Amino acid sequence: SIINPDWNFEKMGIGGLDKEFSDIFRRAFASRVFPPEIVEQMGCKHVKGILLYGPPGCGKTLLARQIGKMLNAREPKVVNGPEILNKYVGESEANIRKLFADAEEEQRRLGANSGLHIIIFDEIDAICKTGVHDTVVNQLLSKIDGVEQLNNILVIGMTNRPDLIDEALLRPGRLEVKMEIGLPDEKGRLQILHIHTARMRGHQLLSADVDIKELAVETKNFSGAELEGLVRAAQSTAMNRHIKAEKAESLQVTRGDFLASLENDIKPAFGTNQEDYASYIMNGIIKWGDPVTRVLDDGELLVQQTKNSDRTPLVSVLLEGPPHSGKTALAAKIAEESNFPFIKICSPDKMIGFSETAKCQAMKKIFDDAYKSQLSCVVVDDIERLLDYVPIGPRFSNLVLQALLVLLKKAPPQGRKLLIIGTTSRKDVLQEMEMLNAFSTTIHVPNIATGEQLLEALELLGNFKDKERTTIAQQVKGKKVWIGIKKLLMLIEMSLQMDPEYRVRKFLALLREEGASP
Amino acid sequence: NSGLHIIIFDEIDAICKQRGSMAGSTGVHDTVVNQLLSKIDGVEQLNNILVIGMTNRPDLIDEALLRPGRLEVKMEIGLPDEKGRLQILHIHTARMRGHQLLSADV
Ligand SMILES: Nc1ncnc2c1ncn2[C@@H]1O[C@H](COP(=O)(O)OP(=O)(O)OP(=O)(O)O)[C@@H](O)[C@H]1O
Ligand SMILES: Nc1ncnc2c1ncn2[C@@H]1O[C@H](COP(=O)(O)OP(=O)(O)O)[C@@H](O)[C@H]1O
Ligand SMILES: [Mg+2]
Repeated sequence: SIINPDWNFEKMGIGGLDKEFSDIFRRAFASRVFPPEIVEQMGCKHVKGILLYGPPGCGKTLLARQIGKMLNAREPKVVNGPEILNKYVGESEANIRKLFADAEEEQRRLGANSGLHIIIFDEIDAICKTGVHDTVVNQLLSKIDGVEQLNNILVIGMTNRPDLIDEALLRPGRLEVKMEIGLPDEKGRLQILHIHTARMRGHQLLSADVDIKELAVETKNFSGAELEGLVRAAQSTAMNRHIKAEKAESLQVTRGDFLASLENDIKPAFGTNQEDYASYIMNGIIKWGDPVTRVLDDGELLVQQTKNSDRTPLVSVLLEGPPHSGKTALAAKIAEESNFPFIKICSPDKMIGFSETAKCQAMKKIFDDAYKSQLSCVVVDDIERLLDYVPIGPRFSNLVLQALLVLLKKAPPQGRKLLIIGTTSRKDVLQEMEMLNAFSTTIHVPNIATGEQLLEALELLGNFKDKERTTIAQQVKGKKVWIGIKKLLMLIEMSLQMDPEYRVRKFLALLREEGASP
Repeated sequence: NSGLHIIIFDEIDAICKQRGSMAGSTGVHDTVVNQLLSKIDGVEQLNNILVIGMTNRPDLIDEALLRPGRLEVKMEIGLPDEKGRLQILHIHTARMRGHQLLSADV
């Protein structure tokens, strides 16, 4: 044969990715497809060196098996790694020599024309770094260097620490090409769950009520091992329920078992989606007047502008208003309204006790991650706390300000897009630090400033009504009211705590005392 | 077929330490952990053995064993809250009341 461009691998039983194939197989075909003698005449070197790196559990071993099988090579030999490297040097000499001799004997016997041997290694980072490390690394390098001239060497290795491996191992002609395996993928997670549940359905024991789509949606960042453990826990809890009970003939696994196993037994690795919106928007968005609609309209218009256009891939916004006016929730709602693939919120609640350098690193990491997807939206709230500000002196951090000022006007890689939303409550400070000159536009969030709006909001929230509402309206009308939305909830809660008949008095007294003048 | 054999490794943190450096000549500590890891899980498959490892501080435990496939379902045993406390005090006082050695005042 001259070509094997068959790509049933994704549907063969392993998801993986559908991009590596092109590079891997184009290089393999270039190396080996052509007749050997012309290659000898041209004096080109066959590719020998592969390193699949990343966090464990992503399914690297299966990829290494598939590439070995699909490639027309001999059966694979593999070692955990430190095993070969015994404490005593000299073991790392005979032991290393025998592995290479295993293929040398066949290569000599069969001459130049011979098959490819695929030797798999794991945890190379452990050995690469007390004088045993250098000698072991040199002994390994000796064969691939060219002194031993082995032309049949497929060395697919694995590791988790790219910074604790000699770069000489990747010097041209040593490892050359590299790749890493990422998250289990939402659609890939769906596919793996489908494969496992199809193996289950092979006997139709699984109940029809169970669905794959919703389950895959719920579970976030569960490596294949984690999903298999979840399946095992589900089966175990179903068995427990059965034993605590003809029932055997009626054994069926229900969704509730899956939910209980997910909640109790299996610990996630990365799951956050159902925390952000639940926490930051805790009481929902309640319309109180006309000003609430303008902000949302402008947000949607800006989202549309950033979605489809060129010559302006980067757009920035700034929400400003008096304190206790509910700026974080509205920005979160604007972020949720669109359906961008990537959405993240950077707030100071998670960086207590940090120094400025750590905050810079965290912001940089979030932005770097946000640069990858096709288009994304980011939110920064309490800009005046990120750069800790004290009206005495005044004092603040220069490094964070410089990093933010640079990041706000740095275009993403070619062809991508990005949206940034920021929130603050002190515009004059930013105006003085020449930071308001970077944001493209601004949006003003006002407070309640009329008795009619106060009555409407109170009625929509409920609680006070009938004669209480009539008295409140009579008292408030013909006056000036200036109160933030977030303060109204606290005041109403406080006033509701008194005796049933002595409630309106406390609320009116509190409202009159506070609110001051605008 | 057959039954199961249960091996209880008390003070398991003594022999299974981190295989990082150990800064010591000879690799007895590393060799022991590697041999046990190979035996528990390896090319051959054993399905009639269960190991219960009890430790006082999980921090000083090698990473490999806690990984899935070697040792799973890890539990924590905390302090009794209110009812276990009464049960304990009854268990440890049953004898004296059996022989009438506790005054009615208590
Ligand atoms: N229409 C609304 N707009 C804003 N917030 C609302 C609205 N309706 C209800 N809320 C509630 O108001 C609270 C808004 O809190 P938020 O953190 O946004 O306040 P803030 O004044 O921006 O805060 P801070 O001054 O601490 O930066 C949330 O409980 C949200 O549920
Ligand atoms: N893409 C995938 N498709 C199906 N199963 C997978 C996939 N990725 C991981 N798994 C499951 O997760 C486990 C991966 O273990 P393995 O890759 O050997 O460990 P490591 O990733 O540390 O080398 C396997 O048991 C496999 O069933
Ligand atoms: Mg806020």
